[PDB]
Formats: sequence, C-alpha cells, structure tokens
Amino acid sequence: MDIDPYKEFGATVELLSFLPSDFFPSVRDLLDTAAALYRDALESPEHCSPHHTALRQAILCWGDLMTLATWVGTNLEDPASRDLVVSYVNTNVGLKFRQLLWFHISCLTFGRETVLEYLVSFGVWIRTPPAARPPNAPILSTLPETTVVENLYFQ
Amino acid sequence: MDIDPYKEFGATVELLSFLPSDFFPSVRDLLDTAAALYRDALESPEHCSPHHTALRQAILCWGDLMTLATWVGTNLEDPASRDLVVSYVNTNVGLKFRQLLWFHISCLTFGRETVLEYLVSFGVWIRTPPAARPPNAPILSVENLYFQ
Amino acid sequence: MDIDPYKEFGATVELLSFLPSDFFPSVRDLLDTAAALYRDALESPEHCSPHHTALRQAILCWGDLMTLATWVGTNLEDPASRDLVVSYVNTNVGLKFRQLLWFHISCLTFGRETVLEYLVSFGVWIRTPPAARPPNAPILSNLYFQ
Amino acid sequence: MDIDPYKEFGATVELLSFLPSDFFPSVRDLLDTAAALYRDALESPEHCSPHHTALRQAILCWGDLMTLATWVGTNLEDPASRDLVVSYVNTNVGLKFRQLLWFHISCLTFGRETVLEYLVSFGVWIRTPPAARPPNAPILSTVVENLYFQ
Amino acid sequence: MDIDPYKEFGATVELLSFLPSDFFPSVRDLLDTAAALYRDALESPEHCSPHHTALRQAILCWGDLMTLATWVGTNLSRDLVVSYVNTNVGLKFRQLLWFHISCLTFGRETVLEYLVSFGVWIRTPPAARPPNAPILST
Amino acid sequence: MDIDPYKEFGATVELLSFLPSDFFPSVRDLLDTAAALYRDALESPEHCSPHHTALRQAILCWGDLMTLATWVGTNLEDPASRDLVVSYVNTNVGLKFRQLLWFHISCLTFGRETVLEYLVSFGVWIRTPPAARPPNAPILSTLPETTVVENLYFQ
Ligand SMILES: Cc1ccccc1NC(=O)c1cccc(C(=O)Nc2ccc(F)cc2)c1F
Ligand SMILES: Cc1ccccc1NC(=O)c1cccc(C(=O)Nc2ccc(F)cc2)c1F
Ligand SMILES: Cc1ccccc1NC(=O)c1cccc(C(=O)Nc2ccc(F)cc2)c1F
Ligand SMILES: Cc1ccccc1NC(=O)c1cccc(C(=O)Nc2ccc(F)cc2)c1F
Ligand SMILES: Cc1ccccc1NC(=O)c1cccc(C(=O)Nc2ccc(F)cc2)c1F
Ligand SMILES: Cc1ccccc1NC(=O)c1cccc(C(=O)Nc2ccc(F)cc2)c1F
Repeated sequence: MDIDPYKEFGATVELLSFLPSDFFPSVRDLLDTAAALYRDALESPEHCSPHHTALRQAILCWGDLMTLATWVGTNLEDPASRDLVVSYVNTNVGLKFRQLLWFHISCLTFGRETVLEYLVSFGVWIRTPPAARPPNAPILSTLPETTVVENLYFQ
Repeated sequence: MDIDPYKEFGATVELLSFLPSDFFPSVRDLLDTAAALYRDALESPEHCSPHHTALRQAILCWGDLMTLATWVGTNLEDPASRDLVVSYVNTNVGLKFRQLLWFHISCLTFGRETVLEYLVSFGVWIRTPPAARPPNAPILSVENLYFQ
Repeated sequence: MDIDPYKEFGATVELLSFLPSDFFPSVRDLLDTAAALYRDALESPEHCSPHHTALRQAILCWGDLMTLATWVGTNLEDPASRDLVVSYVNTNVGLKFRQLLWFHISCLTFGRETVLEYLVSFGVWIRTPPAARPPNAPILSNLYFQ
Repeated sequence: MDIDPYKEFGATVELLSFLPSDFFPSVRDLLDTAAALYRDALESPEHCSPHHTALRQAILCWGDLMTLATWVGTNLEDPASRDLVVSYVNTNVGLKFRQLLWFHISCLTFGRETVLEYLVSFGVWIRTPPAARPPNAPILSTVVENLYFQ
Repeated sequence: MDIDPYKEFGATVELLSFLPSDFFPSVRDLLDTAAALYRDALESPEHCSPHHTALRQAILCWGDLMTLATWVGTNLSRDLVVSYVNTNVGLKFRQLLWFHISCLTFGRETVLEYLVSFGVWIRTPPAARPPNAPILST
Repeated sequence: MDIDPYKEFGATVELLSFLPSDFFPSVRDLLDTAAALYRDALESPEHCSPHHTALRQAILCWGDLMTLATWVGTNLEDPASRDLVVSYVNTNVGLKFRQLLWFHISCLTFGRETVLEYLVSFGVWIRTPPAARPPNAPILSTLPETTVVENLYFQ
C-alpha cells in the first residue's frame, strides 16, 4: 500500500523531511534517550498512547535491522567488509528511523502540537542564511500545565 | 530495553512461539490480507486502534527488512551462501514478522480473545500425533414468554 | 521401594502402558505445551495442585537427563560415546517421561477424570482393526484430598 | 522455563546451596531413610501432602538416573567416556538430588519451618572457623485442663 | 547478588549511564570536592545521611582499588592497568562519587531532573541545541 | 581524607584488629552468608539501615576489586606472578574486607553492642594461653533484653 507512518499523528514524511539531516540525534542517542525517559512505560502492559505503540515497534525494528545486518557481516570473508552491510543500512534507512524515533520521543516529551510547531519554526530558521539568522535557535519546550489566565482567576 | 511487542496487546513473544513456523501464512499472503481487509483504515489519518498502529509499523518495517535481505541475496555470488541468508531470515526475522503480521491482522478480524484461545487450541492440536489427532483442525471464528 | 507415580493420581503405570508408545507427543512438544499453557503457574510460589508439583520436578528431571545430553558432547572425547548416551536418554527413559509429562499436562487441560476415560476409549479404539473401527479417533476435550 | 523446585515449599535453590556439599547424607542413606520412615505413605494411592508428591517424583527420577549410570557401565566401550558420565551422575547430579531428597525427608520429619531455621543456623555455624566456632553443632529436632486437678 | 548501588537512593545504574562518560569530573577532582565540602561530616561519628554512609565507603574503596593497581603497576609496559582503571572502574566510580556528592550539594530530585535535562541537551546536535546548558544551581 | 569506616557505627579500625586474622571466614563465605540472610533487604529499594547501606557498597566493591585482580592475573604469563596477585589479595585487601563484611553482617544479626561485647570477649579469650583458657569459645548471641525474674514481675 501507501502507508505514511505520520498520518495518524497529524504529520507527513515530507513534513519531517523539512528538518535537515544533521538536525536529528544519532540512532544510539535516540535509543538511549527513549530508555532513560520511558523504559518503564515502554515495557509496561499498557498501551499508554499511540506514540508508545509506534515507538515500541520502531525500537524493535531497528534492532532487527541491525541484527540482520550484523549477522550478514560476520559471514563475509573480508574483515574490512565486517561493517559494510551495517553501513548500507545506516545510509539507506538510518535517517528514516532517526526521524521516526525523534518524532515519537519528542512528542511524548514536549507534546505533539509543540513538536510540530517547533518543526516549521526551526526549518525556516536553519534555512535563513547565517548573516540574517539570529543566534538563538527556536526553543523546544513543554507548554505550562496551567495558563496565566487560569492562575490570575484563582488569585 | 526488554520490549515485548505483544505485551501491550495481552500476549507474549513466547505464546506466539507456540504456533509452529508452518502454521502462519507467507509474508506475501499476510501483506495482501492486510491490504484486502484494511487498506483504507491503514492509510487513513486516524489511529483507529492500537492494532492498526502496530500493523502500520510492521508493514513498513518489513519492507525495510525485505529490501535489505533481497539486496544481500542478489549481491551474493553463491547459491550456498544465499541459501544461508534465506534460511537465517525464514528462521528469525522472517518468522518474527510473520507472527506479528498474523497476530494483528487476525486480532482485527476475529477478535483478540478469540485469537488467543485459538492459539492454544491449535498449538496442542498440531502437537497431538496424527493417529490420535482428529482430522478436523480447530476453526477461527428462548422461553415461551418471549413470543407472548 | 515400589512407588508408582500414578497411584496418587488414580491410575497405574500399566494403565498408562495401554496407550501405544507412538500416541504420546515428543518431549519437545510436551515441554513447549507445559510452558505455553502453564508457565506462570509452574513458576509461581503456589502449590496450585499435585499435578503442578509432579509436573515441576518431571520437567526438571528431564532437564537433568537432557543437560546430561549436552554434557555428552562437550566433555566426551568419543563422539560415539556421545551418541550412545543421547540415544538411551530419548528412546528408553524418553518414552517414560513422555507418558508422565503427557499425563499431567492433559489432566490440567482436560480434567483427570476426562483423561482417564479417554485413555481407555482410545486404547480400545486403536486396537480395533481398521475395517470395523470408525476412522475418526475419539476426541479429548481445584480441590485435592490427602 | 525457569522452575525452582523449592519455591512452592517456601525456599529456593540458592538457599539450599548455603549448606555445604558434605552436609547432606548420601543418596543411599537418604533413600533408606525415606523407606524406613515413609514407605507406606509414599506407596499409598493418596496424595498425603505436597512433600509426599515431590518426594515420590524425586525417588523415582533418581532411580532413572542410577539405572542409566548402570546401563552406561556395560554399554560404553571407551573407559574415559564411561567413568566421566558415571562420575557426573553420582557427583554433579548426585548433590542436586541429595539436597532435594534431604529437603523433603527433613520437612516431613521436622517440619518446613524447623528445617529452614536449621539450614540458616548450620550455614553460618559451619562457616565460622573452628577456633571461634562452638563445638555443639546446631540440632535439627522437634495437654491437661485445670479441672483435672480440682 | 545483583545489587544496584543507586536503587536505595531512587536511581539506577541504567539511568546514570545516560550521562556521557566525558561529563563526569575525574575521581581526583571528585574526591577533592568531597574533601572541601564534606570532610568534617564524612570524618564525624554520625551517619548524617545514607548519602554520607555510601560516600564514605566509595572514598575508601577507591583507595583500595588504587593501591592494588599501584602495586601491580610497580612491583612486577603496564600502561594497560592505567587504561583499565580509566575505562572501567574509573568511570564506575566517577558516576557513583558524582551522584552522592551532587545529591548532598543540590538534592536528589534536583540532580535527577538535571540528569535527564542534560542527557537530552548534550544529545541534541549543536546546530539546534541552545547555547546555555542546564545548570546545577549551587 | 581520613575516614574510619567503623566510626559512624560506634567502632574503630583499631578495635576490629583486636580479632585475629584467622577468626574471620573467607570473603566468599561471608558473601554467601549475606545473600542467604539478607538478599531481599540488600536488593530492595529501601534504605533499611545504615548497616544495609555500608554492606551494600562493600559487596559491590569486592566485585570491583576481584574483577581488576582477575583481569590482571589473567593477562600474566608466569604462574608465580599469578600466585603473587592472589597472594596480595589474601594478605592485604582480603583481611580488611573480611573484617568489614563480618562486622556489618553480625551487627544486622546480633546488634552493635552484642558483637562489640563479643569482639572484646573473644579477643581476650584467644589471647589466653590454652592451658588456662576454657576449651569452649564464647558464644555470639544477642543479649536477652531482661531477666526472667523481672519478666514475671511485670506480667
Ligand atoms: C533538552 C534541553 C534542556 C534544556 C534546555 C533545552 C533543551 N533542549 C532543546 O532546546 C532542544 C532544541 C531542539 C531540539 C531538541 C531535540 O530534539 N532533542 C532531542 C530529542 C530527542 C532525543 F531522543 C534526544 C534529543 C532539543 F532538546
Ligand atoms: C477464512 C475462512 C473462511 C471460511 C472458513 C474458515 C476460514 N478460516 C479459518 O477458519 C482459519 C483457521 C485457522 C487459521 C486461519 C488463518 O490464520 N488465516 C489467515 C490469517 C491471517 C491472514 F493474513 C491470512 C490468513 C484461518 F483463517
Ligand atoms: C487440542 C484439540 C483441539 C480441537 C480439537 C481436538 C483437539 N485435541 C484432541 O482431540 C486430542 C485427542 C487425543 C489426544 C490429544 C492430546 O493428548 N494432545 C496433547 C496433550 C498434551 C500435549 F502436551 C500435547 C498434545 C488431543 F489433544
Ligand atoms: C536423628 C537425631 C537423633 C538424636 C539427636 C539428633 C538427631 N539429628 C540431628 O540433630 C540432625 C542434625 C543435623 C542434620 C540432620 C539430618 O539432616 N539428618 C538426616 C536427614 C535426612 C536423612 F534422610 C537422614 C538423616 C539431623 F538428623
Ligand atoms: C551460627 C551458630 C549456630 C549455632 C551455634 C553457634 C553459632 N555461632 C556462634 O556461636 C558464633 C560464635 C562466634 C562467631 C560467629 C561468627 O562470627 N560467625 C559468622 C558470622 C558471619 C558470617 F557471615 C559467617 C559466620 C558465630 F557464628
Ligand atoms: C559550581 C558552579 C558555580 C557557578 C555556576 C555554575 C556552577 N555549576 C554548574 O552549573 C554545573 C553544571 C553541570 C554540572 C556540574 C557538576 O556536576 N559539577 C561537579 C559535581 C561534583 C563535583 F565533585 C565536581 C563538580 C555543575 F557544577
């Protein structure tokens, strides 16, 4: 079929591609982050959220890709080819999973609407030539639990 | 981490292993069944259900694993060497995704608890030797006052 | 001693021998069924039932002969003597444990009384010559006193 | 699976390992003790108790292991392989069943709680060096109304 | 026995590994910090806190570990013993010594909040990462 | 710094040296005892007691010491240097940890002043020449809280 993994999350593959290749953390940094922030939730018998379900598959899937590419490597006769298949995976699909794991980790950390707002805010910022570009990049942070109008009300 | 893809859906990796490798359809037949029964829902911009979400990633991820395994196969030069790869795929990640594709498709079709009690029913049926096993495999699927 | 492992469960070794040796599943298929169907019960600190006690040590006891089986392949300089051992484990005591593992798994799955009536019904059915015998084999489908 | 045979009886494999190997009686002395003390119960067609169920399996399963070790004695031509297995059966597996047979026989004779407190008591006692260790080894052992006198 | 030194203090070995190995100061700078900030408490006959008790053992244990490495490194090329401590026990103790010293200095909740804040910050590539790193208050 | 690991527990290094070096069990036998008596407490997320905290760190530190000693002893050629690495552990760090492990394990089992009263009682006992020394060593058992006469008086 033509399945977009971001469509059920109010985004698209093309929208995620608006962020430059060098913006996303490495795969290991994303995997280490998901474990640090969400290991209890990711291993729990609760759905928790659609982001948890997607992130659970993506972590396992990338593991399967690395498991298969590494096993094929240990069979190649040339030791200089030991990591050749792993390198092909990282160049052919490495960015795809870096987008996917970053999208779900950040959406759980900052909120989906906040993440999508930051996406277009940073994509315009990074494409501004540096002479006109302000030094402070757009900040990605969670919105406050209660609004200012609410706090002044209960005063 | 130690993430069981089936734990959030009320099953385990070990429970799905109870079904033999030759029970599951081919991955090509499994993908065509997900398209036939659920193409519009799987492509919709809606969560629909956690099965839909998981099934969406599995279909895409298998495409990643298939073109990698195919690339390794068509770039090899030895029928022995590429039978090694096919036998590794069929035993490990190929079997893993035939299980996960079957679990979610069937859960969307027959129901999760119907699927699970079928799982244990067929698993002991197929392990009964043929001379004692019934030839029929298990299937996957008022008062008088009421009329007055 | 003279302990019969089935006496406390309402059967005897001779009654279990009424079933032909090829009726029982393989040990691999029996151990996988005990796991898929009763993993959490067999591992819990609960007695559950006398079947669970017998099953627990039956699994561990077979695991002892099958860990003796991987042992005759890492410590034996004679791959012949390696094969003479694993052949005895699987075809001599193997039939014995297939009977024992099948008995307790089936009793927890279908009921001890149901299993015993099936045992007699199938044993007579398998011994009926096939001309007179119906082609379909008979179908197999909490508190304990001291 | 990951089954601990003592878990359902309020103990663990690691706890039984706290007793040194030379503490347990021999298998022969264990079988003779279960026979002298519980032959009729173990042979009866009653469940009796979970300790009886477990002890019945252990006695028979050890019988299978000894039958194999005697069979392997006449049927294995290579002596280096034959005596490697008969030693592996009566030493590595022997210690395994010496704990099992001792645990269930002792629990029937002295009670599960008395057995568990003794196990811990002897483990720290036998690990105390003999110069500081008391010579008495810890012991494993086990109504009238007022109207009668007035 | 599978004991996690951080478990009784509300953390895990896995959570501490989220901080990169180049974030922690050296054991020497960490021991010098514990001396400047807590010598009187650490040498006193009072428990003070479980953090003090754990920190007391860790300081002494590093002494035991370095004396053993010193004796091997001398009484016997042995640049592997220095590369062993630097890459194995050194990182294990830099994490442990930092955890307890920072908890006494800033608070367990504040240290844990900073831990996940810096771990995500340092993993953001510098192009998108803000210039001001998260701080430990002091 | 100059930390005495027994100071916060009402003892000193000098006081623990009063016990002969052959009075203590091996480190293995002491660790075997700690697991058999306190595996649940030592692995629990609760502080329990300062003794639990100290015993916690001592167990892990011995693993660090033995792993470093193993790696050193593994990559040595001459077996005499192998035996020299094991002999260093035996005479130096082993005695210190046999004292520290025994002190905390006993304190959790019998109480601080019971093991301290026993320490001085055995240290004087074993230093008595065997001719005047009673044949049976003093027993390590917790002091009965009160006498039986006072127990019946307050019944
Ligand atoms: C963390 C922090 C603390 C304190 C102050 C700022 C930040 N961070 C940021 O302002 C930030 C800006 C752009 C992108 C990211 C990101 O995408 N990081 C990221 C996402 C997922 C992941 F797994 C690893 C790193 C930022 F964090
Ligand atoms: C369909 C039908 C019509 C009419 C009558 C019966 C059936 N079917 C079944 O009783 C059935 C029994 C066992 C396993 C399966 C399965 O696993 N199929 C399957 C699952 C996923 C998939 F993608 C493709 C095929 C059955 F369908
Ligand atoms: C399962 C089923 C579903 C549906 C319909 C029938 C069956 N089964 C049977 O009619 C059956 C008949 C004889 C013996 C056995 C058995 O003893 N199997 C067995 C027991 C334990 C074990 F570990 C493995 C296999 C049967 F299941
Ligand atoms: C009997 C007695 C009479 C009189 C006084 C004492 C005893 N006994 C004991 O104080 C005793 C102490 C340690 C271990 C055992 C044991 O484990 N024995 C054992 C267990 C199982 C078995 F099959 C054979 C012997 C003790 F009996
Ligand atoms: C146990 C017993 C049972 C029964 C009767 C006596 C004892 N024991 C003692 O009267 C005893 C006397 C001095 C020192 C020790 C010790 O220090 N042991 C020790 C401490 C820690 C450890 F991990 C291992 C052994 C004693 F046990
Ligand atoms: C001190 C200060 C004064 C003034 C302004 C800022 C700071 N500090 C920090 O913003 C800080 C940020 C990250 C990590 C550390 C740390 O972990 N340091 C550390 C911890 C233990 C130790 F032993 C030695 C150094 C920071 F201090």
